[PDB]
Amino acid sequence: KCKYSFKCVNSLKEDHNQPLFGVQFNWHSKEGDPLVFATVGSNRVTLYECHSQGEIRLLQSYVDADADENFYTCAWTYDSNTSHPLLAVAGSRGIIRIINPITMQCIKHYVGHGNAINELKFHPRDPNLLLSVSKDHALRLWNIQTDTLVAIFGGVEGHRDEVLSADYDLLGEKIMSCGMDHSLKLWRINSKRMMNAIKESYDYNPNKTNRPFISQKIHFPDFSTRDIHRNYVDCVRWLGDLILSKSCENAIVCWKPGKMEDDIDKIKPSESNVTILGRFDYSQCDIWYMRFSMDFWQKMLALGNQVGKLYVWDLEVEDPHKAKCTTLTHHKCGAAIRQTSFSRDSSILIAVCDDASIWRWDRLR
Ligand SMILES: COc1ccc(CCN2CCC(Nc3nc4ccccc4n3Cc3ccc(F)cc3)CC2)cc1
Repeated sequence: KCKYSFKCVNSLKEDHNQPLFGVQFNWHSKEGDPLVFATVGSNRVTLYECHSQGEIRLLQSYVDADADENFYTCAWTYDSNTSHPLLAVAGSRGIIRIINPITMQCIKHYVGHGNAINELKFHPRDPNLLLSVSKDHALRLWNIQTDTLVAIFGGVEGHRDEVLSADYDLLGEKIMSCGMDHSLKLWRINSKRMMNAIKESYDYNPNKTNRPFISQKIHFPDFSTRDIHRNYVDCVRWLGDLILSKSCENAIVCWKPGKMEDDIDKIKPSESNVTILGRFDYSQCDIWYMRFSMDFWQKMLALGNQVGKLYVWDLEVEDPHKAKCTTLTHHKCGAAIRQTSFSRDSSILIAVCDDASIWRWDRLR
């Protein structure tokens, strides 16, 4: 048996009855402050608090003025200067909105992607750098302090189809992206070119020059493979220097570029080998856009499937690809679980569903 046990303590359904596509705990809150997570779906962004006796306390909602916006994803950050939390959301309109979670009002917004945005990620060491991933086949790195587009990752050897997912490594030196073209691509952002681009993006003063700020066009990833999956890749995360990624073949694959002994930071762009370490098998999760998540210290891996089962794997264990997961089911939870989120201390796991239901699972302590 997996050593991580959870009990379902609460559930609720949102009034709009549309699929909830994203859920994110805020990992930037004080160990003293209450645990807060956001859900997104329809034209709605909703905040909830977790409290004693399994309560899920509704805090506040944001409804977009555009009735036909469809939010797919959200990401937390904080303002460098005020230390106050900020929430980025985006979806089918390709517009990035920054919401003030205290007032739940839109502060500013970025247009630019020519199509839907499927994922948002904030740099783990610079909270002002937001990465967006788009159906126009590109990734974009924004500086939301100076409202500038730093770089566009796409072109000659960028993705050939819609990009679905991306993730920064531990320190934010590199990005792995993936999408409908079956490929996984690595983009290093600690190169001198990207370092200078990031620095220039901070020095940009509009009321001090008339020349617009030109984004760096990054056309060549630092590594690319289509040898991991045989179909689209709808989720990728770094596991240390290893990569976890999934397609619609009912497995998360753990792999790394190069040969097994090869250091990630010496992989050249022309590297043709990958090493598959193993896979996490499951069933009934072969529909498009089902995301997996890990806890802060990457001791646990969670994936929901299309009939409401929630798998949790212990990542600390020997022979982890052959170990049985914990399967969490509730007889009232039958809809597809789109994304899950662990609280900062791994005490809570929240799942959100295609029928607008939210499920709260508490780790037995
Ligand atoms: C917020 O800051 C932090 C700081 C640290 C961390 C932990 C990173 N973690 C990353 C994974 C590490 N395992 C690990 N590397 C390996 C390298 C080669 C071969 C096997 C390896 N295996 C074992 C393994 C392989 C596959 C698998 F599916 C499970 C285990 C162990 C360390 C998280 C957040």
